[PDB]
Amino acid sequence: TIKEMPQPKTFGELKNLPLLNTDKPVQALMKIADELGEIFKFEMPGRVTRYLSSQRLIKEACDESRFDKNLHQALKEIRDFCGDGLALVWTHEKNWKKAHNILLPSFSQQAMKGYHAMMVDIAVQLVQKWERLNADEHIEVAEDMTRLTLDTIGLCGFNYRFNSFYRDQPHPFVISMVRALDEVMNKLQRANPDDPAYDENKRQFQEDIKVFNDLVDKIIADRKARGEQSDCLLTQMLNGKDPETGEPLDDGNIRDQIITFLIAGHETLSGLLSFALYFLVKNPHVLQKVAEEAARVLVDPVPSYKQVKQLKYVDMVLNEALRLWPMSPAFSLYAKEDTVLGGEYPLEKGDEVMVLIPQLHRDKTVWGDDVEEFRPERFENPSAIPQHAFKPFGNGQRACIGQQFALHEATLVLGMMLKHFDFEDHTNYELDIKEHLTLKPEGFVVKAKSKKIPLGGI
Amino acid sequence: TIKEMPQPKTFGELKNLPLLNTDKPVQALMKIADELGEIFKFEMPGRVTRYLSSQRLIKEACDESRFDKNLHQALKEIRDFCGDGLALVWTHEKNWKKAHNILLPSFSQQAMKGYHAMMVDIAVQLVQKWERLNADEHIEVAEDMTRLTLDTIGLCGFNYRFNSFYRDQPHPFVISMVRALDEVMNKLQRANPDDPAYDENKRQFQEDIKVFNDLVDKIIADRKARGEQSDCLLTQMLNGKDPETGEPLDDGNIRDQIITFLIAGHETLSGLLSFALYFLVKNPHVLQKVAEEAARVLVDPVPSYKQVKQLKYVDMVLNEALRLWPMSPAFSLYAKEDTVLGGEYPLEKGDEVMVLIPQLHRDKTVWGDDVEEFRPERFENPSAIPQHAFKPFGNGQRACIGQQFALHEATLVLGMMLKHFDFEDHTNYELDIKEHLTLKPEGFVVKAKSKKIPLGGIPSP
Ligand code: HEM
Ligand code: HEM
Repeated sequence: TIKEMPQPKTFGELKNLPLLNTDKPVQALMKIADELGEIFKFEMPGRVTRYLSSQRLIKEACDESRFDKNLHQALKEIRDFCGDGLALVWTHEKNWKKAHNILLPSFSQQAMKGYHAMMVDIAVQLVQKWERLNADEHIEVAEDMTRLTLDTIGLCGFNYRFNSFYRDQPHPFVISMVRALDEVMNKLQRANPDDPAYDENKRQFQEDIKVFNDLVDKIIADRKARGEQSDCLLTQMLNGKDPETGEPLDDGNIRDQIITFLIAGHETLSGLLSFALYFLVKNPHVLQKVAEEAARVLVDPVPSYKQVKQLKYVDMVLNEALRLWPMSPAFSLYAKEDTVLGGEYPLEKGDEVMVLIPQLHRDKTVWGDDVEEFRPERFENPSAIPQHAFKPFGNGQRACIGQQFALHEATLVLGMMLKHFDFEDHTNYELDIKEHLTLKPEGFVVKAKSKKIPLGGI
Repeated sequence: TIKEMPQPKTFGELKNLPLLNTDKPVQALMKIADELGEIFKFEMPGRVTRYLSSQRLIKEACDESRFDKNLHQALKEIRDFCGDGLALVWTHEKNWKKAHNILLPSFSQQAMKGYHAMMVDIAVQLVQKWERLNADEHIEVAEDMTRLTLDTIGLCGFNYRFNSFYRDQPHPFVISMVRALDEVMNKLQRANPDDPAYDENKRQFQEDIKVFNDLVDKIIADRKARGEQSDCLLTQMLNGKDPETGEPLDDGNIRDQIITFLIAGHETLSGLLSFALYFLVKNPHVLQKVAEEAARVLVDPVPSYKQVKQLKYVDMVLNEALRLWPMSPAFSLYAKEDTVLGGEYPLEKGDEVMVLIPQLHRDKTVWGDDVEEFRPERFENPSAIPQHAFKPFGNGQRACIGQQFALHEATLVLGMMLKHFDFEDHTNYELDIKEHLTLKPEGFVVKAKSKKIPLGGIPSP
């Protein structure tokens, strides 16, 4: 038969694998999408998927009656150290429904008002650290952003202080996480994954796993020393039952959820803050306008929940940064039944289809011709944006459970940053997106001149 | 009645050296003083000195008309990396008078009121660090005190942020300083100092010196980026003239003073704070009384200058810690002319005599029979203390120029510590005084339970 979809160059038994022989496979796939079109087939030894890049097809892919969430190989390999976490379970397994019903109350607006204080604590830590630098000292943006987001997720969801700011080096948990992610990404490119030559790598992987487990233990132990304090994730994990089955999460599942949320609740958020600061220093008029909104809204020494909710331009800037470079850049789906996507591409039952979020966010037929320009004003009227054209947090019931958490924290931190400092791109930094499955700017450095605004104690 | 001076066992060409083959030489000399008496002679290859331990002889040694400050071998070896600092120059030389007249205004009571804000800044940093610990986490006392004192001396005297709290490891300057000081202390005890086996050590020494110089440069550079701000010691060093000779300090002398003050204004102070906290956790009733006085006086979120000056019991505790274990434990003097010490020991022109401060502070004929007891109340009436019986900061013109600085900083920090926390000796720590020329407790760890008292803000301009 005649195929209906384009497909890039195959290399024999290696299929399309040699096309991802880079450190930036997501950007390589973005280039392939630029070449072939909205949808194209991609074959690797043992698996076949179809990459979607246009709103026309993705709005049908998000129809939960026709497609459901699939665990692409990256997630299946993350399961080795995250277990059956909330993000690594099929939508139809008991683990997902149980954990979802148990953990969803932890992200209500009341829990947001609760986490606000600790978020402000870590934000104050970051601002003070930047204030206490000497002259002619720069800021390693990604590093301090990871410090802040890790401390925040820890303190807010587990009442545990990582104290990343009291370390001149990255936290060991962060380093082990990055090593594990790099190992997963490399394992995805191995023709013969059971080759003995990879044994060394595998061994190192286990060491990283050890680190993770150790941290979990301490967190659990620390709880037993303090007790139930905030209505955090840990309280609901330990003392929480399913309103349907009446069962609480077992101990192994609790450990899995702990590692999963620790990893998820800080890496992508770090990427978001770094990208936002990059675009702000690269568009001076937007920088000035957001600084004006920050100085206008944030009037108290410490910002309040309502003040963060009134930072509309900060939210628009964050959403535009999410648009241009979604930190979690893709998600996979499978067809529940045979269907015809877009009325032009037939799909069988169980076929794999992956959404290339940056190319969806660059669909000119929906966004315009200025897709590559950082213009947050395009989020002025939220209803003017067509359906399913902006999907940085997933879709449907399997969407990011901490979307409100992440947006609130990032808004607060960026507001305080632009209130208390004025930033300078002292190097003319050329963007370089490093990939550990997720995207993050590497080498981004700026200088900050304090606006000398007092930061009191509350 | 001319007596013959005692002397411990001699070992041939090594003289009394084999008695000091320890890492705690000051404590060994204290034991020798307990055995032999008020005065005893001590010979090392190439040098001879006489150790004094009684108020009767030390009050004559502090007679500036008969004796002047001598640079003992420890200071001559410190000069290798501190240069001709204020503490390392003879009293009669032009360098000391010039540098003294230039730098003395930096320690007036007005300059203290100025430094108070930055002191409170670093103190808030320390308290915040301790509040943010998890349960079942102990406190490395000496490490955090060194953090605080280094950050404070930097911020106050050079407007430079070391940010010792943003490092889980000791600052590299502190590590190089401790290694150089241990090298001086060990070099003073080496039978064969030119033996090839020690060559490596010497090499390491030089590397440390590099570090020092590098830091100095940064400080200078940082000033040129900011300008004359807090009118610190650096302002007086660079833009300061002698009210007598009209000369400003040259550049090499400025670097020497920078390194000298950076080391002096924090090492001994770290030791003082560590010792005081030790004595407080080992005498719970004194701890409670000082905590109560702290809660009475410090009522604002951040303490003020007057509030620090109203903490008399904290000052008495600091002074008792200074008495029992003076962080700088000795100083040397030489006889201007031939004289008769105590009416019993003849001294020639230029003979060396060193004051053993801990034994002076343990002279029962002046302090009582409880010299070994931690009783700060003995500093209630300051006029009740006899003359020349308490010399933790030196004597005469060559006394500690930053004594007010050290006492104010230590009082403020200890007051805030005892206001915001309750301490627990969770290990029943057995005292161990580590010596790198200075004295400081090593291995001291405690736990802190917060009283959950709020802390205020600071502008940080
Ligand atoms: C800018 C920041 C973030 C971005 C772009 C992002 C993106 C995403 C995406 C695309 C998914 C869906 C993956 C899929 O369907 O295969 C997802 C799910 C998820 N996110 Fe995030 N996320 C962010 C921050 C966070 C934070 C702060 C948390 C904190 C708890 C979090 C926790 C989760 C979890 C647990 C899931 C899986 C939930 C489920 O499937 O039931 N994420 N996120
Ligand atoms: C508990 C803390 C301290 C103790 C026990 C202490 C002890 C001493 C002693 C015993 C001397 C006399 C040395 C001798 O006569 O050979 C001295 C001198 C000196 N100290 Fe301190 N000190 C302390 C803190 C400080 C501080 C905070 C500074 C800040 C600058 C400082 C700087 C100096 C200087 C420059 C001299 C030499 C002054 C001169 O000779 O004109 N010290 N100190």
